[PDB]
Amino acid sequence: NSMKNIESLFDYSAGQFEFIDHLLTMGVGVHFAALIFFLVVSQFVAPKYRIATALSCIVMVSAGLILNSQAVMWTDAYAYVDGSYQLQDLTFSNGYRYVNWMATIPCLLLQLLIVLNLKGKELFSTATWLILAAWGMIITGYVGQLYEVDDIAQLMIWGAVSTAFFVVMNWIVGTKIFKNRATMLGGTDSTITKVFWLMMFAWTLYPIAYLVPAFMNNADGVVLRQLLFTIADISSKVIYGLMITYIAIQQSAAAGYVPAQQAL
Ligand SMILES: CCCCCCCC/C=C\CCCCCCCC(=O)OC[C@H](O)CO
Ligand SMILES: *C\C=C(C)/C=C/C=C(C)/C=C/C1=C(C)CCCC1(C)C
Ligand SMILES: CCCCCCCC/C=C\CCCCCCCC(=O)O
Ligand SMILES: CCCCCCCC/C=C\CCCCCCCC(=O)O
Ligand SMILES: CCCCCCCC/C=C\CCCCCCCC(=O)O
Ligand SMILES: [Cl-]
Ligand SMILES: [Cl-]
Repeated sequence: NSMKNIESLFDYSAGQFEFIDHLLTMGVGVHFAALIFFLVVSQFVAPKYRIATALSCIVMVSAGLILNSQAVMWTDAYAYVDGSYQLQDLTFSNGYRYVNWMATIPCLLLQLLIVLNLKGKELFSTATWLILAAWGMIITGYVGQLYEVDDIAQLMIWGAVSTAFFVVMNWIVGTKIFKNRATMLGGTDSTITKVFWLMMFAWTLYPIAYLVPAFMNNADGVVLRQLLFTIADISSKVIYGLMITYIAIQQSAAAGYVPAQQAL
């Protein structure tokens, strides 16, 4: 799929190449640093909500491994020749980001439903529909970006089908949050509403990066998309995880879990 993405179309100045490489490496570092944080604070989370913080560890490592894979594919595919980085081997594509989403998006969705205090029948059915919608969004998007060079019209059609799933997923997420925030302890009924708007903002950056080929088909666009991915990843995975943990700890403390009370 490397020859299908716009990355394969351009030579890169040293500055452009090193910046992209440094974004990807910086990203590996932020995720594995947060992995340790989530690992260590899980002992301060009541059993009720401990899976939520554990799911963040899974998200961090999954995202960190992909970003680490990308950084090495990026340096494997290009060589500095005659004053610019030129494609040598067909080994880089964003398609692996989409495979990190198939597995990480369910994890991110499930930790939200856990701290909303859903359980039993409703948790199982709500997650199934959220995961089906999210996989439909991702799959249709993955097919679309296969055409970001050869057929932009087709990228837009698949993007619109993907956006329909996205809208429906957000309608479910939003409805559940607003119908269940009253059950939330420790005043986290107020915090959960900020998480909803963080998700809305951070998750909507991905379709924007998706569209870069249509409005900035050049080497600066490749840099820009990677920049947006980096901001979207840190906000949708790292910051979102920090807030889910804070909600887990706070509710734990309000529920009589002493380590949480000790920690907070
Ligand atoms: C592909 C082109 C078609 C694009 C179509 C754009 C439609 C925009 C509308 C909603 C977007 C989804 C945003 C969902 C916002 C939260 C919804 C919500 O919270 O629902 C409240 C509930 O009804 C009470 O509790
Ligand atoms: C790493 C975590 C998350 C939640 C990544 C989320 C990505 C999306 C919601 C992507 C959405 C897309 C849409 C709405 C339409 C264009 C294709 C995309 C897959 C980029
Ligand atoms: C075909 C796609 C189907 C997707 C179904 C998978 C979704 C399952 C949802 C919730 C599983 C329950 C996870 C356990 C909750 C934590 C238990 C605990 O806190 O002790
Ligand atoms: C790896 C498990 C993936 C699960 C697949 C089932 C998810 C159902 C979600 C929506 C299906 C959308 C079907 C689009 C197929 C056309 C794309 C193509 O031609 O390859
Ligand atoms: C990711 C969000 C999806 C956005 C869907 C956009 C809806 C369609 C908008 C206008 C379609 C115009 C198609 C013109 C492309 C002609 C092909 C070409 O010459 O490049
Ligand atoms: Cl978490
Ligand atoms: Cl993409």
